[PDB]
Amino acid sequence: VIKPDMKIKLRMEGAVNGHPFAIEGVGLGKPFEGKQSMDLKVKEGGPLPFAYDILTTVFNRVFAKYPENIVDYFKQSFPEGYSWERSMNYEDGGICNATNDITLDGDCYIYEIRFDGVNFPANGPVMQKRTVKWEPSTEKLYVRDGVLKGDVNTALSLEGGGHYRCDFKTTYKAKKVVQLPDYHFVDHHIEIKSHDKDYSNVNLHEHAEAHSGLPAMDELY
Amino acid sequence: VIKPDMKIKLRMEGAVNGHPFAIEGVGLGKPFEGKQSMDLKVKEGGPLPFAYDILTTVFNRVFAKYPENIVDYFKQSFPEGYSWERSMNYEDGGICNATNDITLDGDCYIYEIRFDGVNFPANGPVMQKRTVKWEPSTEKLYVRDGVLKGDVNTALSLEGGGHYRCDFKTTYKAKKVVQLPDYHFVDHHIEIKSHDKDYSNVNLHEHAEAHSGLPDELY
Amino acid sequence: VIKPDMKIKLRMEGAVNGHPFAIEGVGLGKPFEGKQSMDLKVKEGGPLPFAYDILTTVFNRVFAKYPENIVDYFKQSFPEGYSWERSMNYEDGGICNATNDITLDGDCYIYEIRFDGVNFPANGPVMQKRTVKWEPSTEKLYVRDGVLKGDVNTALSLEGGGHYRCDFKTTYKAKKVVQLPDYHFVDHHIEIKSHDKDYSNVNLHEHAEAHSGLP
Amino acid sequence: VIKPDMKIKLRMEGAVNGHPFAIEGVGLGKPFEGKQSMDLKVKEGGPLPFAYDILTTVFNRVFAKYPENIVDYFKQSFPEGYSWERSMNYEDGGICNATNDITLDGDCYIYEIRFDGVNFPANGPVMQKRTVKWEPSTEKLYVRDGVLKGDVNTALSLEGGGHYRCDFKTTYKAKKVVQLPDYHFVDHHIEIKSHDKDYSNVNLHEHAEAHSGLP
Repeated sequence: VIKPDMKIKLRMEGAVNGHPFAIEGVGLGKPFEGKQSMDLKVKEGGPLPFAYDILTTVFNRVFAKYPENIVDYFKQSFPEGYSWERSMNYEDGGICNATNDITLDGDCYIYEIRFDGVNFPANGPVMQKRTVKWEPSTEKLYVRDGVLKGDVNTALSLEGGGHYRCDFKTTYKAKKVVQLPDYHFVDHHIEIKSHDKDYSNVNLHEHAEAHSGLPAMDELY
Repeated sequence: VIKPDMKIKLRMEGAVNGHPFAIEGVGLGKPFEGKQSMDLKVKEGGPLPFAYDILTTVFNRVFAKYPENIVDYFKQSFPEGYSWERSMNYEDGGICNATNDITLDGDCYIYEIRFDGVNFPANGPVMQKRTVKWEPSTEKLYVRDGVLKGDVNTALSLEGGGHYRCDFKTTYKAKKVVQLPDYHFVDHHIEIKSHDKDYSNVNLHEHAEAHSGLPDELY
Repeated sequence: VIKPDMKIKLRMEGAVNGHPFAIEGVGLGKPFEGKQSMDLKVKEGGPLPFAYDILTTVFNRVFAKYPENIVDYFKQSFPEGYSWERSMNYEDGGICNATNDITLDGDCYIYEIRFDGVNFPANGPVMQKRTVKWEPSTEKLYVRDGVLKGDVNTALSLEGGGHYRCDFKTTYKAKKVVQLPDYHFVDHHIEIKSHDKDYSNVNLHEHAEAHSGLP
Repeated sequence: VIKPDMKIKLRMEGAVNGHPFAIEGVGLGKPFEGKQSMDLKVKEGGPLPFAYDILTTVFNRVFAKYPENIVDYFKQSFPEGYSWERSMNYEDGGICNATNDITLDGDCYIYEIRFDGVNFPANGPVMQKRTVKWEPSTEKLYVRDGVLKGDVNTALSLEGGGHYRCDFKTTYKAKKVVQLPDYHFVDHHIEIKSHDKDYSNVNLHEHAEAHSGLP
């Protein structure tokens, strides 16, 4: 169903602490290698008054390299696709709720995304854009009530040292009856390679791999 | 600026588990008695596939009886108004973020409300309409970083008995420099007096009073 | 069962951020007025290098004024008694777990308390003793899993102004089966009325009345 | 001058939901391979009425293979040692507070451990011991105000399928000023390899290596 090279087109509508914005984007990736890149740009609400890193992870776990021994919940959902919902709980009390509907049209994944962040205080690193980058992460994926769940705790590196902690709790809902996997991990590394002054344009890359944890195939042969 | 009798008008757009809906409403209340009434009507996404009670609390702190000794942050905020944000943390992980921008036009308040709930599981009492009502609450209101915040932990009663807990953390942002108050409380009681089968029409009542905690002079 | 005037005797053992201490205390109160006072003294590990207010709340719903319309779970559990467990999660990451075993010996309540706090940062207001007092609170009490639970989220006022909030999760387990109440609330006001510089002696008061909220 | 093979001696005192217990243990491991095993016997409060898996993780991140590019905080803290504090919050409300004071005596690590768990409900999988094993994990270690921190959120596989989640919040405090490392991870795998009916005897294994995540 899925070629080695596919395209991405998306649109995100949302608000942060009550001020609306919208962002559209187009990009490419390869699902069997867990790598993807995209070009995003603010089309409403610009220039955005919050740190851009708050959106990076909301911008499709199909771009995760899955080994044969682990069941792929994502590539198994197509051509029908899947949707996901997520609430990102920040350390300072800022909460971001997100939704993404993923569909397939030939070689392009289409995302309908909604984003709502609240209770970010004026002095925090989000309202004042003091974030640098998300550090690499490790997601825990488990089955609960027939649905695939994703748990991550991670942080954002700040200018001048330190980390800003966030708790991810994702629910993955495939649109068709699919084979569920066992408890496993997905490692993540998200990166904005290039952007402009006000982040009206962003170059975003993400590499992701799935694994079982501490077990290797390295038998020197 | 504020009559003892005022009117309410508002429209809410939002989504629950990714399924959009919209609701508009109009009503009246008494700001100095902490009581208000509303009639709410669904306009999109109906019939709603989730328990209605999660929107009741999103549907104004000006309807709170404030004693002279406690500074009222809300009535001070008018005629220019205030906005507020809130996260509602449900005990099983469903989280609802809500937004409300308030203005006043003559004698009526207009609310621009946004509501977004996620990670509500299929088997829970929100997706399966297993809630009965909100219990009365007591909100803790405090100042942090120049704005008034409101914290309340409360619960929802279920059919077969029991309670479903939710944590509210509200940020009130007044648009006009205002006098901040001391640590205080607001007692709450929300009720839906009448609704229809699919909850496509709802009558909502709320009574609220402010106090300073444990303090009759027969005179 | 409970006379209008009784006294309290207690001992608390515990540690905060890994450093042990012990405290005993004696005091009295009136259960039908929800008021009680006690005199506590540090007996081990003193002087305590953490804010004293984090232990205050841990040293007995028996001192709560209950109206006829609300079931009193505590005075009804006596003379057999009850135990309780609680976790206190502070906004900055410090967690305090405590237990209190309540017994009655004639006219006195005897407390066997355990208290354990961890993950308090050096610069926070507990390690730098930056608390003034607990603000008055309102506890929400409900039955869950056949047992009565009490939830409170309150805060501690700080010196330079501001509040440090805490999440309370209490479990009340009567030692003998007692008739359960419905959802209701209890308002609390606790205060250290007199103490010495190192808090080796503390006079602590608590006033409490029970209600069913706004009609 | 700390060898590839070391010995472990350990004692734990604590309580769960108010009922006291004690456990002693002896074991061995290789800190440069991230492998260790130990034998643990109950000494007080036995037979334990709660799931044993909640204590396994309290039973020393010196047993982690650290690559050269990552700073070892733990092997640098010896021979003076270090201490750690931790909270463990389970999704159903049971919370466990623990402390470990680590010591070195020749070639043996000595643990002084305190453990306190509260609010574990009767029907939950801990009081009815329906836990099977901890799933493998990955801990996030970062510095926050001059101290090394460890964050890991996991679950416990339940018997009959499903997972019971826990959030770990550890504070690592070396008793000697040491070089702090940058953001990095430690992968874990713990197994109760042998045990008794009521768990009066347990042989416990842990494998651990540190890494910097995906490139």
